[PDB]
Amino acid sequence: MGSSHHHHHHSSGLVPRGSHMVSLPEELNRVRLSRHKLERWCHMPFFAKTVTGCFVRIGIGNHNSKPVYRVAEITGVVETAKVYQLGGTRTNKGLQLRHGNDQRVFRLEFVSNQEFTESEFMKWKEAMFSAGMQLPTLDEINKKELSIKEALN
Repeated sequence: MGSSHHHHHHSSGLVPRGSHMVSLPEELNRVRLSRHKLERWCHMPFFAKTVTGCFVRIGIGNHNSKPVYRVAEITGVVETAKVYQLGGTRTNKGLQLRHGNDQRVFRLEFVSNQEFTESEFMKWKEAMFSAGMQLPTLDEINKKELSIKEALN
């Protein structure tokens, strides 16, 4: 039909249909994960795969003067040597978020629950651009948003 079996022969290639690239924070908002979602998936099984590729709204700089939030791509879940206090879950893990090429671990607690903006998107865009990394395609976004609904439901 559409998603029927696993079509995985992608070492490199040209994706059809969602062949264009995400240039809207809105599409990044459907694949956007908030800490609330992470919180509820915190106790769940291997969600790390599902969240990998999806984007989270992390705030870096949000503490001093202006609420600075940026788009960060989730690159897996790593463990921390110290469990933190979050909406009541207790977890010693984090995701490896990435802004362009900024691969860094952030705790669920630093994550936003608000929506993305053009300012945030463009800032991530400049990070990816400055990294030489390409923006994701709408196919990926589709696969992520679909994976999201399968994770929650």
